[PDB]
Amino acid sequence: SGFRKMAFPSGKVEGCMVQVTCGTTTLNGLWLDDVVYCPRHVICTSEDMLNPNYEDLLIRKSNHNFLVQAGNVQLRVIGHSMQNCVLKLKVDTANPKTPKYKFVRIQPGQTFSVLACYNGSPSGVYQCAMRPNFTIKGSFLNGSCGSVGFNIDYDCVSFCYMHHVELPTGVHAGTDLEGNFYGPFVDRQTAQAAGTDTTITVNVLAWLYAAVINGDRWFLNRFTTTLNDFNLVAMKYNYEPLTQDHVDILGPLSAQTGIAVLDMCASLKELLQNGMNGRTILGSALLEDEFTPFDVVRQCSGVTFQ
Amino acid sequence: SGFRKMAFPSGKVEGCMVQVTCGTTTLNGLWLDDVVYCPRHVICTSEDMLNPNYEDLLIRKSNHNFLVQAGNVQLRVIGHSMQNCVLKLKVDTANPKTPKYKFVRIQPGQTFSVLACYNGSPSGVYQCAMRPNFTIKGSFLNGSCGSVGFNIDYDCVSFCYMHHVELPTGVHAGTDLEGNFYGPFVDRQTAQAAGTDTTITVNVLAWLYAAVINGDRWFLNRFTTTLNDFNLVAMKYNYEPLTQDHVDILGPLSAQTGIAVLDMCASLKELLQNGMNGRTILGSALLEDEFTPFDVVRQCSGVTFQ
Repeated sequence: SGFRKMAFPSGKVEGCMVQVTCGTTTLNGLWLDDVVYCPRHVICTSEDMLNPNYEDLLIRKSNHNFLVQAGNVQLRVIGHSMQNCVLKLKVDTANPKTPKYKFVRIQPGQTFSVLACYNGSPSGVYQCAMRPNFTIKGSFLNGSCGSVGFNIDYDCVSFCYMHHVELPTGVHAGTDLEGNFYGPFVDRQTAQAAGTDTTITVNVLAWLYAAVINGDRWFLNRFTTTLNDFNLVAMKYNYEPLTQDHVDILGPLSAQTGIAVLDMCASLKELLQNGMNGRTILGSALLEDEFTPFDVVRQCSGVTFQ
Repeated sequence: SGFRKMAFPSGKVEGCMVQVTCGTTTLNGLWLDDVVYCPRHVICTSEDMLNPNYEDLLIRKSNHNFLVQAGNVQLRVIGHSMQNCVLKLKVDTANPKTPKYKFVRIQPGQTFSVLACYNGSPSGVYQCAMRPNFTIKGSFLNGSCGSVGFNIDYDCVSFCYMHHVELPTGVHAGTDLEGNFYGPFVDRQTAQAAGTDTTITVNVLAWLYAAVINGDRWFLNRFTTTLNDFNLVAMKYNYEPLTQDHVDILGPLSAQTGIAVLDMCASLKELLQNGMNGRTILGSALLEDEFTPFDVVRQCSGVTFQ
């Protein structure tokens, strides 16, 4: 029993974390096969980040201006390219620690494990979620740029995030492994507005299912509600609208607990209108939205990986 | 910026997770050098766990009754011994993935990363703390026994915990890597009472320092208090007594933030007497006590590891 915010084992990802230095800027890179992926702002100075012409700044650079270090081993760069906002450095050595991997662009609300790195050295690992406004609430200091988020199916590491920018509001933004930013953000030191952030409603419901499984059942009423009546409560409290697709993915949790999805929505509706009255759910006084329905099923059944 | 419950990179520990099978019981083992460490209740059936004579049950077993599997490789057992509550299986092959390691018995209040495993396969990683009553609030299903907790200095993995028993209350208990249980618990399926659990006061204060560093400063008053006056508030709300040693380890945090330790204690005293009034601190509506002063310094400075 017990429920914890759990991150995937980071071993398969640590073996791909290298250090990329271009001039004075040093950040982290993802070494897969014979290609190193890193944020393209490694080619920028501090003044450049105000308004950088990345095409021009990349032209001034050659292959030998990029220093890639895998621990203590230097990697000779034999080619460089810019795909959107990431830099693709072709090296002469294929990474022997390369795991099975894909490049996946996740959707808002999905979760992934983040391996925070500095100077190509792994520092820590934590689980976070892609907010509906395409930001993430992570822990990123200077030098963490190039840290990657990922999911592990079993033997396959689905890389889905690379950190690029910390917004002036303290939240973070980045791209997928093809350089395409999540959301309207850009890799430039300017005032960037993140939209209104809502709560991932389907994640809150799955977390409530995890609580019933683990003994916390005080929030269970026998009130029920319709999908439209609940979404009327969801819009008032800045919750994402619940669709039939969300009900379908909560199916197995509803079958294991024997609690209908709409019955749990009425419990959440009462939680939103009345609060928690000082009580706790799974050791939390707030409504958690960083557990997808898939995350709850994994932890409540013991799904392992390589 | 940003503050997250961060776990150490688990790569160095994944390479030591093997599967130990004795009869019908299968659990996880820690393969270091040419010795595999696992809970001694691998030799017990389900009926045995009610009241097991471990010396007798071990005598019925021989070296060939223990099946150790490192992924797909079988490890021939050439010797077995019982040290307290752990089983030491000597194998013919030294683990090539053995990192630099020590065996350390942590104190209550300290934190460590837990690598939850099943059938010798790593499943997830999360950070937890040794409660003052020597329990831990983890996520452990059937088969997770043998999962280890650890800390990483830089290249050295300080193994400090092995999971053995889930108490009937849902909390978990285990031993160090020498088989000595943390607390008064035993590896037997019986009614085991865990003492009253208190809040790690020094951890709450360091977490409040992390909040001031990250912008959350609404709880800052200019009230002050004495060490004895605060401990009078601590005893009422089931908090651990604060000592001068606790003030000394919070020194660097007090120097970085410029906030005296006793000034922060008065802020916590107001938080205990008045609550949080619906506000949040670092995204939490409760007072977090699973961040040691060392954990805050690491995350607020970027300490990396191998």
